[PDB]
Amino acid sequence: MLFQNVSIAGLAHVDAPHTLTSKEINGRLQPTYDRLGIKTDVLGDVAGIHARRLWDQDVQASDAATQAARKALIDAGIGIEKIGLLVNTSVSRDYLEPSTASIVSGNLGVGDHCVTFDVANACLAFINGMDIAARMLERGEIDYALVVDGETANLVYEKTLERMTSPDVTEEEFRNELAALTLGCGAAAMVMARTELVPDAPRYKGGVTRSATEWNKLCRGNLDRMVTDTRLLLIEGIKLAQKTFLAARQVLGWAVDELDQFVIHQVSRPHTAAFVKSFGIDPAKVMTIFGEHGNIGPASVPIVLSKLKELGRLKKGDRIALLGIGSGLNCSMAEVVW
Repeated sequence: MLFQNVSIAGLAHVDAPHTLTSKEINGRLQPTYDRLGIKTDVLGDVAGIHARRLWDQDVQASDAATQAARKALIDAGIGIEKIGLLVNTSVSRDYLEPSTASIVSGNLGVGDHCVTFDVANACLAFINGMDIAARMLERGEIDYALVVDGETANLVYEKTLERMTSPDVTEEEFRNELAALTLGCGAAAMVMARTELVPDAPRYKGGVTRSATEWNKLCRGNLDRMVTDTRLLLIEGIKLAQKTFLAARQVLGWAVDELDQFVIHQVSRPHTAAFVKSFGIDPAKVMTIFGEHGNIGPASVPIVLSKLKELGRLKKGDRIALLGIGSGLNCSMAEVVW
């Protein structure tokens, strides 16, 4: 059941404007590192993150999704009146109600037939949103869909860092906060379309998903508290991808000589290194922005895809694997043929 008539008509990303160096952060962490007896630069020497970006101070996730969406429409050569679905896939959301998709829609000026809603699924939701749009397109219900994703980590830095002023932070608690200090701001959007409307545009085949929801307790995250079992996340994350790669061999025909680029959600330099080594992947076919942008959640995959496009690194016929292991645990692997 792969998709037959779904293409990618437009794709864009926004880099958030302010650079926050890990150096600056480390100056605020220093007293806590000292009190805990730790001398390792965990951000820069172990996670491999030297910088991440931040939005202006009162920017909303919907503002960033909206900008990306306007650039993707330009890329696609169409106006908003053609869009019949807009799905927001972000972890960052403006409010409980209405949906972030509603706000982005209203900002852009969609017409009264456009269907909107948010989807949420940790760092895989952008792929989920693609698949949801692809089924509507494949069926003929609509001609073009937007999938949008703006992520803001500003508040995470403000709260997380302000917790450091505290004599009270334990090592277990600090170790979770360091993980929050790998997150970054950014946004992306993609216009998907029925293939016949955009001949020669990249084609979206769809993909495969496996899950291990028995492991849903391995992490828990709010703005107030993040708890994780990073040992088992790694161990069970990798077993889940093994299983999911086997599904993609069977359904997509994936094999290492067949894949031109891997566009992978990333959590840290050493995690991505372990993954690449465990699967015999050529690190040159794995673009990374983690060093300068951190982890932008579910936006990471389309931002990397968009950066490959804009560098001219994608050629007609290139087989591109989109993939991620998200908390849940879930793993999705999908293919684009450029």
